[PDB]
Amino acid sequence: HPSGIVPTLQNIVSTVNLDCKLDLKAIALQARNAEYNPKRFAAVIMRIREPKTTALIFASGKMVCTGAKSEDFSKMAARKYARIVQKLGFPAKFKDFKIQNIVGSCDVKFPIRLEGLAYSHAAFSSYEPELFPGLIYRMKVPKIVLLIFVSGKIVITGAKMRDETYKAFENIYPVLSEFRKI
DNA sequence: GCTTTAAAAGGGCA
DNA sequence: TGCCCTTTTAAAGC
Repeated sequence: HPSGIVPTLQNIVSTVNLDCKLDLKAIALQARNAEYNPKRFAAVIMRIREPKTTALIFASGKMVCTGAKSEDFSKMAARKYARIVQKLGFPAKFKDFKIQNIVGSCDVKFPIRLEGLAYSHAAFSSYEPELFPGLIYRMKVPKIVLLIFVSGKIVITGAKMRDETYKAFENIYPVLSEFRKI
């Protein structure tokens, strides 16, 4: 972090394979923290308080865990959901846990000339303020999307490893500085 | 409460 | 096919 700023992780999306068929209607009735409407979505939605997360549990045994603040917390929450399911009578395992997306944010503490930035990086930028206030920066190396705001606040998403989040930010920092709004 | 970004999982449907 | 279905999260401006 040569910039001296470390992006704060805000959301983690992970998946794990409980590796066994699940009866969603049965889980929905037995569990307390569950909501299920197959007419609306194919998953049983369940939430736990710590780590604060929301899981999407499918009949196939696959599961998505969202909302955690770190990879470890995401794994811890997913394991907690796996236990809830096991305790409900299913032979759940914890197969192929994988971090699918990491979302982070930081503040460079200086305003940015978005249009000027967008113009000099047309091949990576999308800036249509009338639709969304942030400039969409699609970085190719690492393959990460940064939402750059006039305030100097930045959102960095698309990473499967936190080093990608940090690297994309370090890569953008000198560009942000070049376009500092005086 | 909406807009925008990323990602995963599945059923529905044109 | 292809893509929305839903869920999470930050941001600024409407």
